[PDB]
Amino acid sequence: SKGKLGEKISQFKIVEELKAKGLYAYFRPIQSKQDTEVKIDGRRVLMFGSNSYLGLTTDTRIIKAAQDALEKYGTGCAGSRFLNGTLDIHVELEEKLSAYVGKEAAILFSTGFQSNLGPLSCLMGRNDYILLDERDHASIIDGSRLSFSKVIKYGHNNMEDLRAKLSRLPEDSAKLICTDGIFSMEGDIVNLPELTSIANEFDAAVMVDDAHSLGVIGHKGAGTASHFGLNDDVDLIMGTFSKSLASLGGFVAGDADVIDFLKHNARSVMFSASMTPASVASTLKALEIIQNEPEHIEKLWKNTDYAKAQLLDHGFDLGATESPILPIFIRSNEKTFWVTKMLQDDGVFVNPVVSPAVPAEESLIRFSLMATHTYDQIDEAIEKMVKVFKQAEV
Amino acid sequence: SKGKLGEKISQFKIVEELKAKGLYAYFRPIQSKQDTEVKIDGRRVLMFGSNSYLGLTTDTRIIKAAQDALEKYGTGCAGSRFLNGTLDIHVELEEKLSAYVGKEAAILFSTGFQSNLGPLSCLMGRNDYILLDERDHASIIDGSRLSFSKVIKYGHNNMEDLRAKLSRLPEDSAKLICTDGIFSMEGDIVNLPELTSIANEFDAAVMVDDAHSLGVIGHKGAGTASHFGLNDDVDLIMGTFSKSLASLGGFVAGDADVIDFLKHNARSVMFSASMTPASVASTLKALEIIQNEPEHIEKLWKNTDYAKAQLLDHGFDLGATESPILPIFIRSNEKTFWVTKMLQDDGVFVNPVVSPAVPAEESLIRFSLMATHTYDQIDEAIEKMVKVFKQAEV
Ligand SMILES: Cc1ncc(COP(=O)(O)O)c(CN[C@](C)(CO)C(=O)O)c1O
Ligand SMILES: Cc1ncc(COP(=O)(O)O)c(CN[C@](C)(CO)C(=O)O)c1O
Repeated sequence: SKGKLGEKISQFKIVEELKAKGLYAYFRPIQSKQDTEVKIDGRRVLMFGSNSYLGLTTDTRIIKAAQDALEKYGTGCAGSRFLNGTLDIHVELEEKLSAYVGKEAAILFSTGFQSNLGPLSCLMGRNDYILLDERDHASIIDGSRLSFSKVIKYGHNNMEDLRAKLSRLPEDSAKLICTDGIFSMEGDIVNLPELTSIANEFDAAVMVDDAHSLGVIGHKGAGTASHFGLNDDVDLIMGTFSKSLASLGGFVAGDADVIDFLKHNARSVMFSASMTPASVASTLKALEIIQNEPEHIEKLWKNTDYAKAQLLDHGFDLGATESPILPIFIRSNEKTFWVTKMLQDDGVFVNPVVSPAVPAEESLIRFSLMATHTYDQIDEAIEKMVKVFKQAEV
Repeated sequence: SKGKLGEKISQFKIVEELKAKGLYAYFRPIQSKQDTEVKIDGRRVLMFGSNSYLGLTTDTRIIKAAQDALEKYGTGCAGSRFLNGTLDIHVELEEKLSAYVGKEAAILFSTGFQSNLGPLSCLMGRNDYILLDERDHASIIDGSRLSFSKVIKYGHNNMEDLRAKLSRLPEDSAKLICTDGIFSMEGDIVNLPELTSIANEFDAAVMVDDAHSLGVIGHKGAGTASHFGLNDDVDLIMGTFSKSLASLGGFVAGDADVIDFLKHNARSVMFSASMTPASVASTLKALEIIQNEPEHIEKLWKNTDYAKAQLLDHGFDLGATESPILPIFIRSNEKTFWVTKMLQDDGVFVNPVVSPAVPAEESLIRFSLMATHTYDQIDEAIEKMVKVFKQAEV
């Protein structure tokens, strides 16, 4: 029955208003492979809104690995890893990821989102505490909500606030600090040295979500702990397969005893179907390529350095990025929507960040680099971004 | 840091004890396609522990559709549907599913698990109520936890308890009842006529999770509402792609205004990468086959009726199944583990159900049928199940 339900959703008018004004640019239907140029409405559009940082979703070798796994293993495992859904290739990928991030063991999940829900839901219990950076990914907030522990947020990369909040807690409780490694909105990196120093002083567990770090920072792309040399001081490395690794799924890597506990207690692995064979094989081959062909991470960083320098030359106001995410401040929700749609209609795809996710005065567009971008594509996008910011009067 | 973390997991000894006794049968590593016979350790094993009810993960046409989508679209969309992750084929699948279950609109999720988290997390808020059957899937419990509403459980298929609990609630609040359609443990069907009668009397929203119903009950497999003719009285039909539909992902289907609210407010669709092209195409082709080739649902039911009658003839104690899930009571955790591993070593895969998921006296094995099973395979499994129950003394 719909009376009260109709009421609950009656106040949500922003999509109706964006569509009526001709500004709506969510769920844009792409007709081609994810690539530096995509087809939308039969038109070619430059993609600067992706998370495919190394451009590997189009690699013929990765496509072939996925097609070969469909031929051997079929379209799906039809159950949880716990029961009838484990393949020899799931276990191969866990071993390969464990070796990559320098940990004893790993457990896969069918999504990155589910990879955060697992450990955050089941390690800390009644009378325990989870400490979250206030800018942590939604999956981390939600995982922590699913725990039976007390969740405390600390100020973004604020080590005094983290120290103070931990200082207030009973000695006779378990603590877990969970942080993004690279934070996707502004593209900044966690202060892992000071966070891990604090963790060690309070005997708190440390988990890092490397969604945006894998294939980007660290030796051969191995992530945020690898970037700082702090493998030893991080208990759990979480990552996802949907960004650099060009696939779908995620993992948590850690000590064999912790991972064994997780794989038998995390509801998001016990009660959800396992990764498709095609996604296991695509992740396996992508991981091989990232490690063996250093040119991908190199070209991503050459594109990042070039685009950041060109943006600052043209006088764009950038956020404090340390990554291939270039946040360009606009500071008006209305202008952010207008700029996004005008760039779309001029053949440039960027991602808006608006209220209520951020204050209006901190609204921005995110311009993300891939290794496969050319300096010419970057120049064409920045040209068009100069023209639209002028027409919009920023 | 690991001190307190080491303590939190120190008491979890059941896996260490199962492995040491040679009884462990979780995460069994399959070396072949999910099929009526699988390869484990180079040995052939009969699969009666699957959710591939129509046996479609091996259909050459579905494999080919998935391989063709990899060729055209690559290995992954590399972002949320909300931003850069929507393909023309996502929208095609939403339209096809909406038509199938007789609803205005649908939104996909990258997992079934995530398809429950979306609506349950974001429709009911502060001062609202979610009513859950006590045997609801873990994904439904967790989705409801992620809401800011008051979650109330009612006795399993207990319509007096549901009526009473709803009667106690303020008139001036929104209510949502969420139920499995087929409940996977005992294989029983929700009393949808009485639940929807109660919902209509209290103006409560109704959501049904058709994970185990799609491709099983309803006209051409269209699910639990279709089974009862109650399309009109169910607000939201949720399903998954990982069972009959031989893939990975899920959906929620409903009125256009509700679905539009969900696709812009559900954290599990806004903040998680979209389904792989290979999984969209495999789901599309599987859905076409289920509707066009009625023989699959027919043979599933012929196998279900044959196996249930053979089991009852041999005097097995079955649960109150109305589905291709045949729950066989053992009523001892120790005997349940022993029976499961002895059947595994004799070439028969079944799924155990033990404490703490159920009371020891209600421990059982689940024996699940696929359309592709033969009467000879069924006879061989039941033969072996007679022998092992004898050796175990049940
Ligand atoms: C009733 C319902 N609802 C939702 C889901 C989640 O779907 P997903 O697996 O993510 O595609 C399951 C998964 N059920 C499985 C995986 C098999 O029954 C389990 O072991 O619990 C389920 O049984
Ligand atoms: C930091 C972190 N952690 C976990 C995830 C979940 O991974 P999954 O997408 O399920 O593979 C995301 C997804 N992030 C995306 C999808 C792209 O940034 C987003 O729009 O929020 C993420 O940014």
